[PDB]
Amino acid sequence: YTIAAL
Amino acid sequence: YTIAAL
Amino acid sequence: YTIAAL
Amino acid sequence: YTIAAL
Amino acid sequence: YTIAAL
Amino acid sequence: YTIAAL
Amino acid sequence: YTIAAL
Amino acid sequence: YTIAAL
Amino acid sequence: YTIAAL
Amino acid sequence: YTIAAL
Amino acid sequence: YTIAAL
Amino acid sequence: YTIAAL
Amino acid sequence: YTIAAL
Amino acid sequence: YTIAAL
Amino acid sequence: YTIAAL
Amino acid sequence: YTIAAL
Amino acid sequence: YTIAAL
Amino acid sequence: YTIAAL
Amino acid sequence: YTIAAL
Amino acid sequence: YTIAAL
Repeated sequence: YTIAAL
Repeated sequence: YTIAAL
Repeated sequence: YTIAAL
Repeated sequence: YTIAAL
Repeated sequence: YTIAAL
Repeated sequence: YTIAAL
Repeated sequence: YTIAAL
Repeated sequence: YTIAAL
Repeated sequence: YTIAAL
Repeated sequence: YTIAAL
Repeated sequence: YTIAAL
Repeated sequence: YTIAAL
Repeated sequence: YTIAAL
Repeated sequence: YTIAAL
Repeated sequence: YTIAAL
Repeated sequence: YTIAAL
Repeated sequence: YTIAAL
Repeated sequence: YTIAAL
Repeated sequence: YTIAAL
Repeated sequence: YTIAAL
């Protein structure tokens, strides 16, 4: 499970 | 910009 | 399950 | 497997 | 912008 | 910019 | 900006 | 489990 | 395995 | 800039 | 800025 | 377990 | 195994 | 700048 | 600034 | 267990 | 094994 | 600058 | 500034 | 084994 917020 | 992979 | 919001 | 290029 | 989910 | 990998 | 999750 | 906040 | 390049 | 690896 | 978690 | 705060 | 280069 | 490794 | 945790 | 504060 | 270079 | 190794 | 803990 | 060079 990967999450990225830019 | 948000991305999530489960 | 992948989700991306731009 | 998820890949995103911006 | 390219996205691929496998 | 935040990223988390589980 | 490139992100890949395997 | 890795998390980074910039 | 997650990799991100900004 | 904070990073944690568990 | 590059980050990889294995 | 490693943590770094800059 | 986590590696980050800034 | 603080770093801890356990 | 480079950090690696194994 | 190592800790350094700068 | 943790290594950081600033 | 403080460092402790246990 | 370099630090390594083994 | 810990080593730090400033």
